[PDB]
Amino acid sequence: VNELERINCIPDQPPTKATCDQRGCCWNPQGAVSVPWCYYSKNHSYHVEGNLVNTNAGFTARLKNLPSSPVFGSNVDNVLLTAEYQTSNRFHFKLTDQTNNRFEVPHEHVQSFSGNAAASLTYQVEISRQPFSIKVTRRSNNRVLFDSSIGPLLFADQFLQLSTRLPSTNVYGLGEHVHQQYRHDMNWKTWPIFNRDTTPNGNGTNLYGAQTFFLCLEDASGLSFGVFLMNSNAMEVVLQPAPAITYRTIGGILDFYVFLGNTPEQVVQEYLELIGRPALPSYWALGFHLSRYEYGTLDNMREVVERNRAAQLPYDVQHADIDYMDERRDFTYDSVDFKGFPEFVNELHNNGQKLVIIVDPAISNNSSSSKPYGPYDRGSDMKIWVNSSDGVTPLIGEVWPGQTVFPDYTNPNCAVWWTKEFELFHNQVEFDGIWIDMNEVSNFVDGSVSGCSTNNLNNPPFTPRILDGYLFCKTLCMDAVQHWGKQYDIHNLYGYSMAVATAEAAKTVFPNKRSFILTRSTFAGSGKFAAHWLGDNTATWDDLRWSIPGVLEFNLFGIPMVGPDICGFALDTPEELCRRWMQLGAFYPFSRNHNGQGYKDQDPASFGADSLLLNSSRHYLNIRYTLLPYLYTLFFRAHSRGDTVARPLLHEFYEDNSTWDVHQQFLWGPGLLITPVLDEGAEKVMAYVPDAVWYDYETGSQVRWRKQKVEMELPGDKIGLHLRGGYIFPTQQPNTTTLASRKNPLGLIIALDENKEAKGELFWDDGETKDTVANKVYLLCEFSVTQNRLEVNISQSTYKDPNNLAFNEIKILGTEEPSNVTVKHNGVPSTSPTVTYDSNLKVAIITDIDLLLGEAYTVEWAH
Ligand SMILES: C[C@H]1O[C@H](O[C@H]2[C@H](O)[C@@H](O)[C@@H](O[C@H]3[C@H](O)[C@@H](O)[C@@H](O)O[C@@H]3CO)O[C@@H]2CO)[C@H](O)[C@@H](O)[C@@H]1N[C@H]1C=C(CO)[C@@H](O)[C@H](O)[C@H]1O
Ligand SMILES: *[C@@H]1O[C@H](CO)[C@@H](O[C@@H]2O[C@H](CO)[C@@H](O)[C@H](O)[C@H]2NC(C)=O)[C@H](O)[C@H]1NC(C)=O
Ligand SMILES: *[C@@H]1O[C@H](CO)[C@@H](O)[C@H](O)[C@H]1NC(C)=O
Ligand SMILES: *[C@@H]1O[C@H](CO)[C@@H](O)[C@H](O)[C@H]1NC(C)=O
Repeated sequence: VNELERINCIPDQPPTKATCDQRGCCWNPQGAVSVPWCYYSKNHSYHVEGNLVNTNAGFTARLKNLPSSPVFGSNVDNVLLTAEYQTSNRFHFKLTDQTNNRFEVPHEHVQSFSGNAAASLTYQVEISRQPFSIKVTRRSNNRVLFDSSIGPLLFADQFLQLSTRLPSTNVYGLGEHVHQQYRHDMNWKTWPIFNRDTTPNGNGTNLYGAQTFFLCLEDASGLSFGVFLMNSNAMEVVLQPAPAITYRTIGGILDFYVFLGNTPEQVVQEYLELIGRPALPSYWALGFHLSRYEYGTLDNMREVVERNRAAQLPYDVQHADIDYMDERRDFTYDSVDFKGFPEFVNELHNNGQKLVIIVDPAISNNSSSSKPYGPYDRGSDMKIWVNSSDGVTPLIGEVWPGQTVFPDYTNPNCAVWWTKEFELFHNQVEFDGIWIDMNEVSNFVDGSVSGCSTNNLNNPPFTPRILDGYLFCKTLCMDAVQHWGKQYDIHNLYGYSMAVATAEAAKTVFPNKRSFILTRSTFAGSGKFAAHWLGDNTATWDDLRWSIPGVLEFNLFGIPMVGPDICGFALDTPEELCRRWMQLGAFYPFSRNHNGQGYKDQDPASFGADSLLLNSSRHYLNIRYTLLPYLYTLFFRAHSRGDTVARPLLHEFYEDNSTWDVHQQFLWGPGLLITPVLDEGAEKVMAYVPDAVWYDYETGSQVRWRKQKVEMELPGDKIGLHLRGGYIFPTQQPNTTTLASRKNPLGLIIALDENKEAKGELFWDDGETKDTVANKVYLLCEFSVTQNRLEVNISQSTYKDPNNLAFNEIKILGTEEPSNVTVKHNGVPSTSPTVTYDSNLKVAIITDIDLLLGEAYTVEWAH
């Protein structure tokens, strides 16, 4: 074969002819760098035995192992293929052991399919028998999307592999990793996935979460597809320039979904329709969050809070890290250093702010009659810990408080215990949201305080290239035992089960409210429950650059509320870096400045009351808050439809191949282009301006650039923000908290396209009740402008905000002078508004107007 198509037969060691021969593979060392010297032969694997059988849902096939050397042990002789034409755009196939039940992910959202093959498929499936392969092609153009024929199917108990050709190199996704770029390097790269507490740095290791989804943009027409593997065992994904991708996992089953869409966004919508769309956040979670590890005392925390409030920083949320606890134990506070914590909570609340508390899964096991630790006693009484391999002894590890046991969040009763612990603590400290951390789960000892037994779970025949090369490193023994199964199988599901339990707890502690959950470890579908942050980064320019692809990727995974620690967790942050990162950070969907222990303060007001950093931070945060109605509506669409929030340029501009690798800029939704300075010393940025009309956000002037690379001038106080022609942006006068800003006058920004038309929408509900979308208690309105006329149209009208909200300002960009501006209500005029016009900038602002939110209006003008 073409060397780019070789599928490596020796993933586990340096390639030798002797091993190649024993494995029945092909040997050819004469390739280029990273081209496998030993690769699978053309007929190695499985063949279809007999006929495929039609089922109501699709078909099944029996696959029989063609005689083969047992490399990673216990091979599976009879494999069952079950294929289901689940929807017109989603294909599901699974390969199981015909004769034995194997571990399958007990996902909380995904259900087994019952019912019949879908009509009007956008795809076709083709099965080859001798040797087995499966191919999924797009019906419209016969483009081959998934094609396993490039390599073997391998299916041993602890080694399962399938490959697929890909129709392009525009591949985005997989996680959790620092990829450094957004479009994948298809040049022989292997990405291990196994939830792990480690530093998101340049080493390309497995990190906190496990995300097997990827999306492929087929060509400039926008046609795209995506693939998801429902498997929670350690795995790695191998990318090569064929182009092709190989999944290699060490247990469970190969359970694949293939999704087709007409655009990249439609693929994401299809993926999220399957795994679970993201929670609609509390509107307050959209504001700016502040945090650090080790304020040390409530006095220190209060001083930080107070200087940022004194500076009028938009600032909704304060996080309290493990320093609030009594000796780093959950569900206590330090009665000396945090004496008066409940009074401080009241102060936060009186100022319109929210408290988010960190909670760790591990529970101190140090409790006596003399000094009881309630959470451990109650947990032991309920028998809800993760056990050792004997199945009866709670496993002992070590985390922040010292020796600890670990809750088994897969046990339904564990959620009852967890809920009661939060109820009890909420009675003392009235926190508003929960930050779940260390939930990979992270262990300061490897496996347990007594290590791990040598066995096939702790020491498997094949180990993907995870950091440190052992599964149990900085986590639990793989033979530890939980309600859903052994840690070997469910390790990647710990943070997911914990988020599910935590949301369950919120039902009791925050009745009928969304609250906020922020989680470190994630699995596919975690976004239904929680926000995410990109973990323990560093105050470097590299970390700032690497943040954007990480944010875009999590939006693909349906965790749109995601961001890094702005300014950098580890290390003292330089002023210039923190200023640039604050500017960018004002536009991360989850915007939090957080800092590690002992490092110099990096909260915005710490740089000085009159500093450039503070001024610019406040400035761009005030822009974020102004655009919160737009951001919120983008979250409404992510929740209800499955759209991304932070979005790659290529999701909107896929026709333009110059956007396919852009990862130094991004969009909010379709209409706002963010262009940060990402280089030390720079007052410029080399940026791409897509094929659209664009307007400078602050001045409203139309840029001359279109569909081209530019050097954008961005001095130390600026970040690029441009509005897309053809879009209408709802705004609301900002205040330093969202409690307050939500009572303010609204505005519209109408950015006219080349045809002097534009469209937009606004979702509005109470900002905090759970299920307002499912129960249809909300306002959705639509704005459109087509020559001389803005129409405000109400499509859903079941919530009326009691604060008398109205649009009191309309700003029109790219317009000739309007004249004779008329306002009609339900067709009835209806008042002559005030119009200000800038003939140099071609901007009109209409004021002295009061268009009540929830009412239909026409605003008309002449030229
Ligand atoms: C607070 C943090 O502590 C732990 O991580 C720290 C490591 O223990 C240190 O070894 C050091 O890591 C360095 C690596 O060893 C080195 O290989 C290189 O990559 O640089 C690293 C530093 O950049 O520093 C680590 C912290 O930077 C622990 O493993 C980690 O999970 C902890 N972070 C969480 C805990 C808290 C405190 O409640 C929160 O504040 C954080 O946001 C959590 O993410
Ligand atoms: C971990 O071990 C404990 C025992 O230490 C198991 O607790 C059992 O729980 C069931 C259901 O709650 C009770 O009916 C039994 O009486 C408990 N056994 C004992 C010996 O008390 C628990 O099931 C274990 N967890 C897992 C995942 O196996
Ligand atoms: C990679 O990891 C090592 C620890 O093994 C660390 O010291 C180093 O800084 C990392 N390198 C990069 C490029 O991030
Ligand atoms: C902003 O909120 C404060 C409460 O902190 C309130 O006093 C004030 O009236 C609000 N002002 C605005 C922006 O209209």
